[PDB]
Amino acid sequence: GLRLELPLDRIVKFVAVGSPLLLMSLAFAQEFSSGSPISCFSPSNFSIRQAAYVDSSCWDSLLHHKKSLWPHKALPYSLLALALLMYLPVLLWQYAAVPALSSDLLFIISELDKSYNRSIRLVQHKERYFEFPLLERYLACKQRSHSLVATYLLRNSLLLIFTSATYLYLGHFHLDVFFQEEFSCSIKTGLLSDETHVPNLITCRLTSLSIFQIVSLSSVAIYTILVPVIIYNLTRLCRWDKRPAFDLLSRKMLGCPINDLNVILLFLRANISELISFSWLSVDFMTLLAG
Repeated sequence: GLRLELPLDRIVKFVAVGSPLLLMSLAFAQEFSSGSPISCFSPSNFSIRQAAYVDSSCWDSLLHHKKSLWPHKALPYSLLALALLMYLPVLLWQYAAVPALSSDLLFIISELDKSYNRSIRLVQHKERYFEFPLLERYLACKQRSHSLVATYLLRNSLLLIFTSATYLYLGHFHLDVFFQEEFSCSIKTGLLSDETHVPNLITCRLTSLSIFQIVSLSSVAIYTILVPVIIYNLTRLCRWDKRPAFDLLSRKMLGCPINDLNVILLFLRANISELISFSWLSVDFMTLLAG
């Protein structure tokens, strides 16, 4: 029943994955309802099937003559790609960091409990500093590594990079097609030319500009909101974490803070409820700890 993810990262992943899916569903469920996502004012003597042909041709082309409006067609697929892009760092953390850290937390929790139990017999009263050789050798070995701190940094770095990519994509493509609801589509380009019945230019109107605007604005707003929490999570480990065995923990509590020790200390602090935290909530001393 161990908890292997910080509470903030859980809600960050949930929001970042869920929101593009919700926006994509809000766009799929409207164009199926309204029918065609584009209308065209065909001439009066175009019967019925020719009007449908004009509609389909202008929707397929999507090129304003008098310049290109391709983002309208590729909205839900581009939104769906964002879901996979957000889900990739979660998969990386799931399949690259949690197996080692799970064992590293279980072992340290068990031996911390054992050390507390051993110190209990000393409480009811110095062969204590050397009494835990494992807690010094193992912790010195892990402090010199750089194994999974890199993955923890790189997950948030990837999330920030993809957020920046979304910013660039939106601000470079969707901005130039705002407030553009109609365009002059043409079909007299290929073999249909040299045929006098069809007019030269046909006006057509997009029927889903509101969905486009709402999706763009909402996505920009939420991915703006989601940046400070990400940078806070990234910068959380930069400052040194401070709250018998805890004395030995504080003994090697110094130096550059970029190790594997900081992440396991953070996960230990976030999982303090597993071990006996009776004395943790009450922040002489031996008399109080006697009970």
